[PDB]
Amino acid sequence: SGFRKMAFPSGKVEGCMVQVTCGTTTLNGLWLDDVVYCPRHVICTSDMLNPNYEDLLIRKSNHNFLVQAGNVQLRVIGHSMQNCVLKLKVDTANPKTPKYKFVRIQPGQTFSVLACYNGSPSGVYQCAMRPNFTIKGSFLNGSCGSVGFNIDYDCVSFCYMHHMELPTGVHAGTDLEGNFYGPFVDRQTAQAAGTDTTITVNVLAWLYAAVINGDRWFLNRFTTTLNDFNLVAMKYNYEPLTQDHVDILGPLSAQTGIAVLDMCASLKELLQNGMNGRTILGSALLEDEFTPFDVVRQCS
Amino acid sequence: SGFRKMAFPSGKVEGCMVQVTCGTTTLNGLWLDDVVYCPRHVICTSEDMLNPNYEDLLSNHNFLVQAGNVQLRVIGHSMQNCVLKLKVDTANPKTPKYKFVRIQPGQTFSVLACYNGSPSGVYQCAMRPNFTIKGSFLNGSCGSVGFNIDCVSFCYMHHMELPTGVHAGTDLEGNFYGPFVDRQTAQAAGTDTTITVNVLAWLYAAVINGDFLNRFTTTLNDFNLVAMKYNYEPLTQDHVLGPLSAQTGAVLDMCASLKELLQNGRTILGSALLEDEFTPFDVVRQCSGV
Ligand SMILES: O=c1[nH]cc(-c2cc(-c3cc(Cl)cc(OCc4cccc(F)c4)c3)c(=O)n(-c3cccnc3)c2)c(=O)[nH]1
Repeated sequence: SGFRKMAFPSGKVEGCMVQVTCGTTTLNGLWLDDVVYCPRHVICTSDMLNPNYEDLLIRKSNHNFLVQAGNVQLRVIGHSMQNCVLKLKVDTANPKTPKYKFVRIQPGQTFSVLACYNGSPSGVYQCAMRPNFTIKGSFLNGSCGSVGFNIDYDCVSFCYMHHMELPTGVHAGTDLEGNFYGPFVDRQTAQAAGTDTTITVNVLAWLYAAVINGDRWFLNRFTTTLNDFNLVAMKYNYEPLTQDHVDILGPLSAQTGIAVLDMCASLKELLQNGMNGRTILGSALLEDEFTPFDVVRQCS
Repeated sequence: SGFRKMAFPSGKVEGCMVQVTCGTTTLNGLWLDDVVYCPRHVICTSEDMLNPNYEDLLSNHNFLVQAGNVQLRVIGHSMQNCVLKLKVDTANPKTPKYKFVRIQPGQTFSVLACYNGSPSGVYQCAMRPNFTIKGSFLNGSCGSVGFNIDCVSFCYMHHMELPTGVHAGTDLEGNFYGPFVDRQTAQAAGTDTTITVNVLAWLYAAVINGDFLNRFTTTLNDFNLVAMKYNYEPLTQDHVLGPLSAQTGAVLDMCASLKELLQNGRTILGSALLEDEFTPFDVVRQCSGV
């Protein structure tokens, strides 16, 4: 029993976090082999409104960049820009380097965040990419260059680098290839984010997790087509559910014997009725930061 | 900005996890220097687990210790309270600076759940006032540890799941938290209560995050009255936590607000019910970047 928003063991990322300085500007970098990855606005100053990143990089030498892995000063022997990520060639290969990959993730995916300051981790926590491509993280100034990731066996899938906090208090960033998620740019101009919606297929996976752990108070005797569920779920700002979603919910239907569409009916009623004083897996709201894969890993 | 339930980095602790096998019983152990700590109920058979006599049940060779794909040679075994100690040939080189502490209820900590010696994930808990923790554990997770980092301060080692889905365990000296024993029998938690000082500290984390306050200051005596009705631990003068109101300016006003929230009853920092698993030291710790 039990159900908590658990992150992966951060150990394999902790061994990669270094500190990157360029003039007056200090933030975190990720050290994999002989390359350190960090946000490119490390070269900016307060260049915030309309930075010309190529112009600013041209005026840098290798030794403009202080790389610092704990007590050691790494030596920068090369650098280039790939989209919004900076890539620094150091002369020593990180021996703590894990087996890893870079992966772009679609909204709804979950990942762990290791929030660092100065190359020092401060905490870990679990996060979902919102449909509007943002993340409701816990980030202070100094946070940039922190990373999101999944562990799969002993291979680390890196999927997020943190670049900025938006005026609303939510956070934006890039894959490790330097391409932003969502329609954002690393510059201090007005850039609004699309409306946020509940991640429907995660709420459904959560309902199954509640049933796996012994609770069925929310079910009912109704079912629904997939279209009538979407017509209702949208009015609560719920993402559409697709046939794809319904398929990956397959294995959870099997373990419970409750058919996905039947469980959509349950969700339908919960949006209509509320909790009525009750809780589900400890919460009094419907919870959308767990994917079907997370539910399968933690519950069984 | 933002507030999440955050766990300490776990790498220092991942390096100390190992598997311990006795009979068909497998579970997790804690490898520090040349000692491996785990639960004494790893010597029991299921038939033994009904009414165990540990002293009598307790040779070396019958202890398979597995660090990764390395076998630790067991050269000595002994018991301290409800914990088993296994001396091994070789000290763990990844031994961090550490120490065994014992935490009070209302204190929070991190759990690195494990299976067959392999860290599966980490999360932030609180020691419930009824001395249980609401963690997330399957069979095979016995021996996972709770801890804080400051130096790793191990405070918890997981032993059993109670019938209600909650979990009970010991400190690393083998003393149980709460009124429980390590044998399969009839045991259930005492009625539980909400950690009042932590709800206030969480209401503070929201306020300094842009989130319900109340102009109608109450007094300490008047509040506990409200609190006892609603199953809240009484608020002491120690719980008065100065550094959080001095950083956002009112203490009995926050009590005034909580006192009102309980009666009337939207959401705060994205929870619909009042959260009591953040300590005031957590709140500063998170909103400070240490
Ligand atoms: O030496 C350092 N220097 C800079 C930072 C830094 C920089 C940013 C940042 C970066 C860019 Cl490219 C643009 C930016 O405008 C955001 C904005 C503001 C107003 C309207 C708007 F549309 C967008 C901020 C930033 O967000 N953060 C930050 C703060 C809190 C939480 N996480 C990230 C930190 C740092 O840590 N170290």
